[PDB]
Amino acid sequence: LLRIDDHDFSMRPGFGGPAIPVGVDVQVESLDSISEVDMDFTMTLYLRHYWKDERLSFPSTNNLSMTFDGRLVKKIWVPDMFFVHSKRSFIHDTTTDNVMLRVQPDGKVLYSLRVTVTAMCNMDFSRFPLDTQTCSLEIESYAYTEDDLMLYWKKGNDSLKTDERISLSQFLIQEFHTTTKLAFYSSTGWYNRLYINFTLRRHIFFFLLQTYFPATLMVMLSWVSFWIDRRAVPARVPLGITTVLTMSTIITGVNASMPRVSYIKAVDIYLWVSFVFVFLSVLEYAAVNYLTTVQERKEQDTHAIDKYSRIIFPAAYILFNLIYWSIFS
Amino acid sequence: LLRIDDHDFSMRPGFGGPAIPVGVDVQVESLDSISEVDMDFTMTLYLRHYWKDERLSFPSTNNLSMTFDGRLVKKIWVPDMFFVHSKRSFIHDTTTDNVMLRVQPDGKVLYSLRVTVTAMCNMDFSRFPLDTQTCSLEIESYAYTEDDLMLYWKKGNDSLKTDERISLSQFLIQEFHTTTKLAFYSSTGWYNRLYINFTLRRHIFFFLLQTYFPATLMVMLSWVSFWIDRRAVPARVPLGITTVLTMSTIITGVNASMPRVSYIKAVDIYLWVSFVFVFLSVLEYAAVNYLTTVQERKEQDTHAIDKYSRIIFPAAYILFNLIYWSIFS
Amino acid sequence: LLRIDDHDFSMRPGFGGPAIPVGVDVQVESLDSISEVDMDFTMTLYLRHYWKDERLSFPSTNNLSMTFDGRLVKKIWVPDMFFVHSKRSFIHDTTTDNVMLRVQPDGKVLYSLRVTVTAMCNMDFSRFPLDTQTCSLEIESYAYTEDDLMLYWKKGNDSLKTDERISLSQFLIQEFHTTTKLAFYSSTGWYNRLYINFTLRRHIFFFLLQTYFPATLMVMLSWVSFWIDRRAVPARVPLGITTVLTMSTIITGVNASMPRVSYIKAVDIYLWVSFVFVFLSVLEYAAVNYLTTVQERKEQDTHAIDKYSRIIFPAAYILFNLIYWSIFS
Amino acid sequence: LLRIDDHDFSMRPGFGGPAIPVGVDVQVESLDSISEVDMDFTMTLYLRHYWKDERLSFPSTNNLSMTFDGRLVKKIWVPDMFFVHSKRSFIHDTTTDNVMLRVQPDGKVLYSLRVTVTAMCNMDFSRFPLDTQTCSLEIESYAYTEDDLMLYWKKGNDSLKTDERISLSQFLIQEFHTTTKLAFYSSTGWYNRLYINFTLRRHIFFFLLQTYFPATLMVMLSWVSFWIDRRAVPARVPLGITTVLTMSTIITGVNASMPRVSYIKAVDIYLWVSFVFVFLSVLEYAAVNYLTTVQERKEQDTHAIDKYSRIIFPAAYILFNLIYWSIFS
Amino acid sequence: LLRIDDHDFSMRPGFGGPAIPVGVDVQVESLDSISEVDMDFTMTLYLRHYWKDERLSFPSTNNLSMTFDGRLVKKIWVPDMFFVHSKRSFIHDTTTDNVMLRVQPDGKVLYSLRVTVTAMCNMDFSRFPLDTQTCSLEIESYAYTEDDLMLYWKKGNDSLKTDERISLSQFLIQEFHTTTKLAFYSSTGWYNRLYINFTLRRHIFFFLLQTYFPATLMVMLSWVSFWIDRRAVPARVPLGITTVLTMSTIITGVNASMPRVSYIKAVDIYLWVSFVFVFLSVLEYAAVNYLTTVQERKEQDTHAIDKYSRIIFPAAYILFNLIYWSIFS
Ligand SMILES: CCCCCCCCCC
Ligand SMILES: CCCCCCCCCC
Ligand SMILES: CCCCCCCCCC
Ligand SMILES: CCCCCCCCCC
Ligand SMILES: CCCCCCCCCC
Ligand SMILES: CCCCCCCC
Ligand SMILES: CCCCCCCC
Ligand SMILES: CCCCCCCC
Ligand SMILES: CCCCCCCC
Ligand SMILES: CCCCCCCC
Ligand SMILES: CCCCCCCC
Ligand SMILES: CCCCCCCC
Ligand SMILES: CCCCCCCC
Ligand SMILES: CCCCCCCC
Ligand SMILES: CCCCCCCC
Ligand SMILES: NC[C@@H](O)CC(=O)O
Ligand SMILES: NC[C@@H](O)CC(=O)O
Ligand SMILES: NC[C@@H](O)CC(=O)O
Ligand SMILES: NC[C@@H](O)CC(=O)O
Ligand SMILES: NC[C@@H](O)CC(=O)O
Ligand SMILES: CCCCCC
Ligand SMILES: CCCCCC
Ligand SMILES: CCCCCC
Ligand SMILES: CCCCCC
Ligand SMILES: CCCCCC
Ligand SMILES: CCCCCC
Ligand SMILES: CCCCCC
Ligand SMILES: CCCCCC
Ligand SMILES: CCCCCC
Ligand SMILES: CCCCCC
Ligand SMILES: [Cl-]
Ligand SMILES: [Cl-]
Repeated sequence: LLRIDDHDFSMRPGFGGPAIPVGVDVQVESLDSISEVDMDFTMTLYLRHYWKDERLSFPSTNNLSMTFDGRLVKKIWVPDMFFVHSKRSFIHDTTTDNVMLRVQPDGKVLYSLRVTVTAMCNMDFSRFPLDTQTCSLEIESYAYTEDDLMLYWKKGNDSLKTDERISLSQFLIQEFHTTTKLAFYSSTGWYNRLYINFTLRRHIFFFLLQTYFPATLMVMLSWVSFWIDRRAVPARVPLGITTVLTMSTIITGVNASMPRVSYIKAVDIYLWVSFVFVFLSVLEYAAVNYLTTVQERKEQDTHAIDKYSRIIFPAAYILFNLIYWSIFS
Repeated sequence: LLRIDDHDFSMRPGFGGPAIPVGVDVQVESLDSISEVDMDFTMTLYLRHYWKDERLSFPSTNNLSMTFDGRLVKKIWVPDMFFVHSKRSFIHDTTTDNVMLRVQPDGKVLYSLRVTVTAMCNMDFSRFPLDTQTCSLEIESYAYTEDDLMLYWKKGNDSLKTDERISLSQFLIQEFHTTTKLAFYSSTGWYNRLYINFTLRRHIFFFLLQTYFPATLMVMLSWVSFWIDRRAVPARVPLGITTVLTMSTIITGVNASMPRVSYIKAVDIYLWVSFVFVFLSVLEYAAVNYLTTVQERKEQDTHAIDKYSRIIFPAAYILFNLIYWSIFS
Repeated sequence: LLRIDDHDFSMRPGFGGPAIPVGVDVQVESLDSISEVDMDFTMTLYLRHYWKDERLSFPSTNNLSMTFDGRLVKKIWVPDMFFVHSKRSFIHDTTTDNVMLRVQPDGKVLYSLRVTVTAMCNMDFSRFPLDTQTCSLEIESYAYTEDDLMLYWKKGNDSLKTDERISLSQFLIQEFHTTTKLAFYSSTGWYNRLYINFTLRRHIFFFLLQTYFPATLMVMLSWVSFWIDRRAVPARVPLGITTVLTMSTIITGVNASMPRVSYIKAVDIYLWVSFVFVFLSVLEYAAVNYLTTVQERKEQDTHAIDKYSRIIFPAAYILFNLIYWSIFS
Repeated sequence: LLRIDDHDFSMRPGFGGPAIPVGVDVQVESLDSISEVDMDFTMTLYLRHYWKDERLSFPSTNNLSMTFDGRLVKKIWVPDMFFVHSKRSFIHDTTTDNVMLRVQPDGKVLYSLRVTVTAMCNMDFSRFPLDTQTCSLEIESYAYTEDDLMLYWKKGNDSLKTDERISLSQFLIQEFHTTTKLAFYSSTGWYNRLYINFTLRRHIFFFLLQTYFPATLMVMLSWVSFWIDRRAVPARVPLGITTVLTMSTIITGVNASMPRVSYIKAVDIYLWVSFVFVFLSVLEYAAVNYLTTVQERKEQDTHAIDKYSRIIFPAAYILFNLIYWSIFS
Repeated sequence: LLRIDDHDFSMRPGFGGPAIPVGVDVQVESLDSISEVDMDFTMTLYLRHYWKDERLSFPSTNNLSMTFDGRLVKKIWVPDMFFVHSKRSFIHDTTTDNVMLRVQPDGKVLYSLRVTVTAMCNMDFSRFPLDTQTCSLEIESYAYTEDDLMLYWKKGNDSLKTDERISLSQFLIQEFHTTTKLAFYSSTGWYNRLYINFTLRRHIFFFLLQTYFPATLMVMLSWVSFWIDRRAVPARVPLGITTVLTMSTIITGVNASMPRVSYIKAVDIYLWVSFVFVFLSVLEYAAVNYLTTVQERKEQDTHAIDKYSRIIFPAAYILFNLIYWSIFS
């Protein structure tokens, strides 16, 4: 039906003349995973192309579109899109190549394929884990400059659809939209580039329950010492030491999961402030013990330091929490 | 025998006319693995197709079906099924492609292949680990709409068989069955979709023995303090502190295995209630020590608080367990 | 030499007539790994096929066998064996495909290839780690029923050889042998199936030294308490608590390595019995302390409980060990 | 257009005569990851080739360059570059091969491709983590010696461009530049080799906060003992022991992450010196207890050892830190 | 130039007559990694072949060798070497297949390729980590017996070269050399086999510092108890218990890294002897406490046991170390 043997498909339509326009639209099937250690995400989508080539015209009386097997895609000419700044990708091939080709009697062509991509995304963790991130996926032609191929969104802002099933267990997904920009390479020229943009927001419940509550409970345990007879030395000393030693484990367990950045995160501040709060309660009792021994040496109830600590330590911690949650909201 | 050189197999049977019907049936060989962190499962199965094409007719006197090598599959026309919402898949190829082709003298065709698939499954962990999940595998044609191809289960509900060897170490598998539904894509049209459905139920014995028993034993250890002379301060203080510090480790060891969901699970409730039960026994003795020191200061047996705690703490824990196992059964 | 252009190799020898017999023999090169979490093993072997096809006859005066390059395998007809219930496999291809083809002047053919397979194996862990497992590898034709192809072991029981280098660090390997059985699929018919069977036995030394000895040592540490003055409360209390808290870690470290089965293993019994032995020694001293305080209240040496515990606890543990190693031998 | 059927492209241009010159230039897209355990890095780049072949001449009036599909690359002759000392690499192929071919009417050719490489890099950890590393990527022709192919940087030092987005979370990247050298293989001859060089510098903030601070805090905790009444034996003994036991965990947690080198690293020195500082404070109190018991035996305030330790231990640690940070800056 | 269309390259040179000799030589580029858990190593090398075939003769006046593209390798005949007892391998293919072909006017051929291999190696850990291992890589023809192909090292012992960059962070590499042996398969015949042999020696510094020193320090901590007043029960009891409990962690941390062998390693002996040394110091004080209580009961300084332990325990440990390092050197 299609006159495939007649023509040299190594050359584009309009070869030697003005640029060929090619339109694009997209449907996202899933957003698959995200990594902070590697700074990347994975996405699966359907991608579609539109153009006209009169070498693929055929006669009919119905003026309708026809579908063809799919093994003809490797005989005709086809555009050459690639994903910019991507780590890896593939096209699906079970039970056969997931490819579709439809042609109109005047030579208009529709071409579609299903693909999975993993792409680069630079992340900022200064407000972690109360953070927000923004991402994009880039599309461009490899071989043809804007003097030979013209690339655009087919229907404007309506060119992007999203599956209603899309979900991530740790993030809220929002603000899908599309943009365009021109790009330059020194050795080869100017190119059109298409963008798909979106925003992510992290859920905090896991981190409350797994980090912020136990640190608070250790701080509250250290306060119990102020309520115990100053004469019970082998009770008051280990009570403080054990809380110091636990707070160290919590600090280690948090930071072992993240990338080794060169700046402080919002969770680090909270944990290290709680550490100094616990550390100071040990020096307090050391002072009380020394001053009591001096009194014994002079001579040979509740001490004022205990009496004041019972008020001062909790008030200070409450002030710190008010400030912190005013800053990070 | 088969006139393969005579015809253009880029076009379907009945091209330009009414839709071709294609029937399907399936046998599941194994259900291979399941992930909560990734929310997916893996399955291996045999998949079969049935249709008629008169371009593949041949003469004989016996009216019987014949089997052909398998290298002819890439010369003739073949339907184009794909698995919807799937992460990855392949066809087996040792010692050769695991493919079968049988043809009748009137052009009826039987086509079979062996495949492994990994597929998406959304999971709810609010009753974990006493939870039940339901899953499905989706089948659809990539290129042809319901105006060109008609897809149906060959024998109705009898179209699905299951291997007697199928098993999972952590789940009971039940309720295999098949359904159909129509699907719409904005840019390309209407399609028939086939479903395979099943249900999973988790075994709880591992979690009893590995989580619920040790937390109970820590709670029962904290009660021993009420039976010890109030004068033995360096004994009664560490006995409580060490149980608090162990309960924290159990809490951490559980949640380090699961996805970071934004809601509380049924096991979290039990562990955090046990934590507060243990935490309170430390404040109890702090109160007894303070009140004894006040009595000493005034002046200068078993305390009522101990006497009452010996009854109140165990009764409250038993009430809590009755309620909990009434709710989660 | 071979008349390859003359014939249609899409059709088997004797197409349209009685079944073709095909003989098989095997040499195992290595048994590569085993997984309890995944319930599978990996094997590498050489696999050989024997049949006659008169379309491959050629003239000679010597009546001897000749070897051919190997690129002819994709032109002639070849049998279609696959491994049943397998997870994955491949054929080796460095520096070229590891394939061999030899032909006799009357058309007798010998065909060989090297392959690696990973296969399913259901395992029972009720006597773990003193357990024994049995495994098998299954071989069958994909497309041809017993009416068209007949599959058998070439030399009877002599058809299976094993490399003298085969070894596993954790198991003793024994009892290699071969069997045959007929198989039925509802939609497609009856098939011949060949089996390779073997047995595995686990070495226990690692588990003695890494699990059973330290649990025993914790139990023996708990007994030291009975030998210490009942007046040293802050010594006798932590001595018991610390052993409870260590035994919990041993229990956790064992079960974190295995699949989450729904039944008790032989190592679980030992560890949980040792746990209760240690748990009881804490209640013992609690009783002694309470009864001493009652005597003080009445009034205002070694206690009989200590005196009896010094005999009763070790005797009971020794009785338990005699029974256990009588049952699991 | 191009006379591809006319010529034998198994032979290079100028076959049997002087060497063909081939020029190269490069743009780096990303530096992807680095491993100390494996001693390697990963890089993604665009690579370009320039040469003339008169068998690819064609007539035109415009004297301009033309772009061709890309399926012609496997028909014509093309240079054979490989990456020396590399572990693995691939060329990107979605949605098609990422390859470009441009030709001028006189037969000048431009050839480009996108690739990812993982390459060997020998590392020195004697000043870890205050260390600096230098790396390079090597390029060479596989089959042709300098008598048949001549390989050079196209534009001198201007032949290397770098993407402005390039970043690593743990390193500062600096000093990109290019060099050339001749290489010899005994069996096959002399070859031209091109180099791409760069330098890396590690950020230290993570290691301060995660290793050096907690070790210092343990040392400062051990000093508190000198301020406590020498009569409180069950307080002063555990205070020292627990710090020894914590310092061991820090030492283990650091070295579990790195390769098992045969020499001491700069972080090892700090940690083991802090260990001996803590170890000595236990022997100190042992001495005080023994000497006090001797005084009791003779007979039957603050001891001079405590009085002097309160000054000597901190001064010594401060001297050690001054020296250390003078050496490692 | 080469008459490729004239001949049947499915047949070897001298087909039907005496065996063809094929010579080999090798250059090792890198030794990439080693695993004790899997018992294997990985190697990358260049491999070369030499033979004569008069079907590849061509006329010239210069009598020199010529290089050809590399796409002709799949048209001519080529030998069929494979690596015996190997787990996996591949040939490098970026930017093209890393293959070289050179031919002389009389039909002498040189063939080269670059490859990476992973190979089996049986290891003995009875003297671990002071152990020495020996390894080899095996080379053989798949399809042709010694009656049809003759395989030998081209230049004798000079056939093996090694890159000066080769290094491993944990081993000293020594004693590279080559051997030959004949091999028999029951079903198929006799074959020539080539060997590459080498030796490895482990560096011990990591294990000194990470295992042997801390165990010694725990033993020395247990001795401090003998220097403390026998009346300080809550000090002397935990001092011993905590060292027992730490030594258990060291024992576990070592053996969690290695394969689960059925025999004792040299490091196990040291650690378990140190364990009993620490265990005995607890029974010592238990005895002293009991005997003191008996003296109190009779009645109603330093004990001889302490006095003797202060000499006996260290002397015994020093004797043990002398013997151990005399045996394992
Ligand atoms: C880490 C040094 C701690 C010193 C404590 C001094 C207390 C003095 C009380 C007057
Ligand atoms: C965490 C603060 C604990 C305060 C305990 C107060 C006890 C008062 C007893 C009357
Ligand atoms: C967990 C509850 C423990 C109760 C101990 C009671 C001892 C009574 C001795 C007569
Ligand atoms: C590890 C041996 C410790 C010995 C301490 C001796 C102290 C003597 C004080 C005079
Ligand atoms: C594990 C049993 C320990 C028994 C200690 C007995 C000491 C007796 C001293 C005479
Ligand atoms: C102690 C944790 C407090 C968490 C407050 C969160 C406010 C949104
Ligand atoms: C940008 C630094 C914020 C630090 C705030 C500290 C709140 C107590
Ligand atoms: C302490 C755990 C109790 C578990 C009860 C389970 C009831 C089915
Ligand atoms: C849906 C919340 C259930 C909480 C029940 C608490 C049982 C003590
Ligand atoms: C305490 C462990 C005893 C192990 C006995 C094993 C008997 C074969
Ligand atoms: C099948 C259960 C065996 C339990 C034996 C217990 C031995 C003390
Ligand atoms: C206690 C850590 C001190 C770190 C000093 C770093 C100086 C650049
Ligand atoms: C090259 C060894 C440096 C050691 C310096 C020690 C500083 C206290
Ligand atoms: C305490 C460890 C001693 C190590 C001695 C090593 C002798 C080569
Ligand atoms: C082969 C056993 C060696 C054991 C030596 C023990 C040294 C104290
Ligand atoms: N469109 C991408 C190309 O320009 C990359 C390159 O070859 O420089
Ligand atoms: N049947 C799936 C296709 O419609 C996907 C698409 O190209 O939109
Ligand atoms: N021999 C295996 C086949 O029968 C599988 C199937 O297609 O049912
Ligand atoms: N240019 C690399 C080649 O020389 C490798 C080899 O075959 O020796
Ligand atoms: N040279 C290896 C072959 O003999 C393997 C086999 O087919 O037996
Ligand atoms: C940005 C610095 C914050 C530090 C608070 C301790
Ligand atoms: C004390 C916690 C209050 C924080 C409110 C955001
Ligand atoms: C759904 C909330 C339950 C919380 C019980 C503490
Ligand atoms: C106290 C446990 C009983 C729960 C019964 C389901
Ligand atoms: C099979 C049950 C055994 C349980 C022993 C405690
Ligand atoms: C007490 C251990 C003896 C067990 C013998 C099998
Ligand atoms: C290079 C040796 C340094 C050791 C310092 C303790
Ligand atoms: C005591 C820390 C000072 C180090 C300055 C580099
Ligand atoms: C080979 C046995 C050695 C055991 C030493 C305790
Ligand atoms: C006490 C350690 C000496 C060992 C010498 C090899
Ligand atoms: Cl005490
Ligand atoms: Cl204590």
